[PDB]
Amino acid sequence: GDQRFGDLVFRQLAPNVWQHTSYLDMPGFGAVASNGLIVRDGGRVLVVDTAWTDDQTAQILNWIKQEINLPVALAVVTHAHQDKMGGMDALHAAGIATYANALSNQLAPQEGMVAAQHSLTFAANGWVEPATAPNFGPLKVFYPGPGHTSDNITVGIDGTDIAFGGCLIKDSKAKSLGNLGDADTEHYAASARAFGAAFPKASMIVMSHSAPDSRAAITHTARMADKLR
Ligand SMILES: C[C@H](CS)C(=O)N1CCCC[C@@H]1C(=O)O
Ligand SMILES: [Zn+2]
Ligand SMILES: [Zn+2]
Repeated sequence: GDQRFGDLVFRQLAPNVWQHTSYLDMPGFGAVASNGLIVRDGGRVLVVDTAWTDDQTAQILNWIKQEINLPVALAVVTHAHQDKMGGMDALHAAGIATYANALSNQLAPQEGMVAAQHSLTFAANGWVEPATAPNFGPLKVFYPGPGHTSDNITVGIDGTDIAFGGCLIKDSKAKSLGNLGDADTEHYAASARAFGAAFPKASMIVMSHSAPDSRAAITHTARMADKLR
């Protein structure tokens, strides 16, 4: 079920995996939900994406302390927009090591974000260069190509059926891809397909702006991105 904790919502997805959800009144769009992940790996916790704000991100850390009560070893954030990186200062205040695509860190100042402390780089095939993601445990980080933004990255969780598409993937009944001012309209469709191909056995697709869905989310996104080229 949806566990309400202050203004945030937490949902367990697997024995060691939870979805965090936070909301921001974005004028003209309503109160917009954004999802990220919390993963327990043995005696430590790994976070995927901040909440929209520092205060909300501190509340994620409070929930972790209450429900898991293990240290947060690292966080990885999936592109330089507010829903994914808006709470970076809260993670830094807590002493948590932070990681993002090198390009997200480069873009962070102009997008209004604080950069992560460490930069990920990626091989030509999209998989993270392993030395840039040390001690990531079950998190498998993949750059699918430019799409929702130039810098968007995705994360699979080893030992589960879960892959996280962030804001690249929309649910199987979404009817648009949202704002495309930062989107790569030429390459969006290929990038969405590359994410599905990188995590071929993931049956639960977690995304930023819809509840978890089947693999039909990936093909519907790619179909709609076909219409931007
Ligand atoms: C702050 C987020 C970063 S993805 C954002 O800008 N959006 C999400 C919610 C709807 C509007 C807009 C979009 O259509 O992409
Ligand atoms: Zn975005
Ligand atoms: Zn988003």
